Amino acid sequence: PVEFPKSLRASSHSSEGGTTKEEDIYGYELLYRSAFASYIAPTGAWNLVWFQAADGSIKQARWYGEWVISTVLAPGKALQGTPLTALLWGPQDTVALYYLSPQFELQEWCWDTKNGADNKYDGALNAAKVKVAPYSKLGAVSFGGANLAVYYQGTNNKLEEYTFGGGQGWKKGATLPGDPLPGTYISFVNRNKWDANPPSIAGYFQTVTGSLAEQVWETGGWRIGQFVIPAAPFLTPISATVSPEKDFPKIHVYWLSVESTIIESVNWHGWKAPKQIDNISVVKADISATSFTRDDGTVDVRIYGTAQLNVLFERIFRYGVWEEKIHSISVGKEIPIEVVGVAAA
Amino acid sequence: PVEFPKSLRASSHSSEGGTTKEEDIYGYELLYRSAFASYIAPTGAWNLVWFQAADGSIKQARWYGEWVISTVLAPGKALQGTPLTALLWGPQDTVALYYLSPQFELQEWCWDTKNGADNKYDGALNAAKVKVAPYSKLGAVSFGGANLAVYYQGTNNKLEEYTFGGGQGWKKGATLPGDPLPGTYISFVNRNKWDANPPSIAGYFQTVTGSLAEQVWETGGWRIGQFVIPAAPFLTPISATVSPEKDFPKIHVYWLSVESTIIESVNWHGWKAPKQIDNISVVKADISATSFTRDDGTVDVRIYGTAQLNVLFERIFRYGVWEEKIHSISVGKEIPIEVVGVAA
Repeated sequence: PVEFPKSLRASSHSSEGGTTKEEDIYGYELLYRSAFASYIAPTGAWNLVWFQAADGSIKQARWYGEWVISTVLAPGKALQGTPLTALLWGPQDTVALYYLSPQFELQEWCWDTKNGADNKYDGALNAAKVKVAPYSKLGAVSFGGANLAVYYQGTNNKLEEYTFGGGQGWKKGATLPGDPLPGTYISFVNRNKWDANPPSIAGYFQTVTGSLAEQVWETGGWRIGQFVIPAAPFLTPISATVSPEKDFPKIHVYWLSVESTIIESVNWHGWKAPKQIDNISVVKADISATSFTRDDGTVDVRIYGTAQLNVLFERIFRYGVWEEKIHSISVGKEIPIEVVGVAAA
Repeated sequence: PVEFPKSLRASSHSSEGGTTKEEDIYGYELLYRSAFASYIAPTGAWNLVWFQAADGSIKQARWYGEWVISTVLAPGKALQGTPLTALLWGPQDTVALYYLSPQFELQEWCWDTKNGADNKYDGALNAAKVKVAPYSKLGAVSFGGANLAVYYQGTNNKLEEYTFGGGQGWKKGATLPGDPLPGTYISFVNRNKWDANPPSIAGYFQTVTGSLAEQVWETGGWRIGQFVIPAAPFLTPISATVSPEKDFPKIHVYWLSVESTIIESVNWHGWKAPKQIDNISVVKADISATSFTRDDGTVDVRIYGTAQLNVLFERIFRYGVWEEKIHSISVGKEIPIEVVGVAA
């Protein structure tokens, strides 16, 4: 069997007090510690998840009644272990998938999805040849009205912005304030794309002291936000998603504890205390959260990432509760492996 | 600060019962969870360590009185996160460093090191364009003064061999027995390297059940050896090294516990019980062990790998003791970070 810390739970069928003896799955055609990007329809009618297969290609899991796997980028397009971030924008409902080339340059893959047309093409960002820090993660937002911004880590480890729109094409944007941890995970969100207010953007990252910090863009520029987590695990995964709950924006920020359990912090008329959504240890690797508002004004959440041993999990927050059954989405060949909980010497 | 499990020790200066409050180093120009290959001179006079930088280049740490860092392969040559394995062989003390291309093909970098000559070139193995499983690790041994063998995982997840020598060039070798874990770490060693033909070769790997197993080559074929660890962490790093102690081969096999502490099992007139060499948690990532025999017939060991938070450590087994101070070898810019032990 494989050994696992007996005080940790490896899956939803682990014993209440920790792992004793169980069976878990190794999906070995999923890149170990793959990056993930995700987008659920505003109605919740379909899901999109992107990940990296073991052979380096970028693949897509699409849910519409059931999950269907396809390949969007052939091997050689993306860095082995590339970060991934995605958005949907524009007149033709264009999916934009951002990744890194093997030469650590920003890349963009586009897919218009309006009226069932499958037009897929490289975005203009590729031509800008933006070199980033080799360990840079990626975030991205649209501000509506053909404006985009990609967020990344520059070679001096500052968070950097690249903007698109206003008839300009892609241009270097601001250098964001703060002191980001080299290789920090990042996640940027549009705080209120639903209302008719001025745009408000927020980003979340880890600083050189290990704390979690927040970028806020309002009324003309970036400044350090009020969200502060004094201590977090080294290079913890970070993912944020926003949807309106009861007609007010609800920010969800997710990262991992020292047990590699997912911690949630919610902002809805103020920040709530961080709380663990479940006590199951995931693989310490990229997670991706997405959300939508139901007709009754409550916000569903989906979180994707890597669960033991190496499977793509889906965590479901639906009607105010995290559901106890955690699905896995098969992306290739799998083997089951016996797992035993083992204590310290 | 960054949070760390308080029941684990992150460094040699951690509290005896675990991490409380301490400062540790982040070397962010070392690829996070870099692969490592290593070689100490048979006399112990100098050391060679290879690793991958954050920018994807393959770099070299050379110790001769002090550590000196250089670049041996430019960015773009190696897969990001490539495995690494090395040997020294031949009349001209040639280093052969094996790695994967960005297209998951076996690659070889060569460096003659006899009489202070700096002759460096791509090896002929590159021309064979051997496609491997994308998560394959690498091992390699030389026997008989002019034979090489490279070990890797094929796309069907069997352990495979590619051979060089006998005036043949690089040829497909044996397919090894057993059911290797996909992406298993591997480490192959020559049991008695003084041109003993036929050779005796041993390899160590993790099976599809999570157990650790042993590959054995003797006249007549590869076979599954007697070394068995029934349970090990998923995709645990594995490294082996052999040197003669008191005129008999001493096999050292290293892997990680669930706490990411290094476990040692020695074969010297039979296998000894596995034992933890120290209780400091390393980063769960590739480790590389190398060894040499001293004048008094005892075997020194050096282990290289990633320590908290991201530094290249050197563990030293010298004159029968693992030394308490664990060095780190700086490979680029670093930042200090406060670390606090946390329970839940």
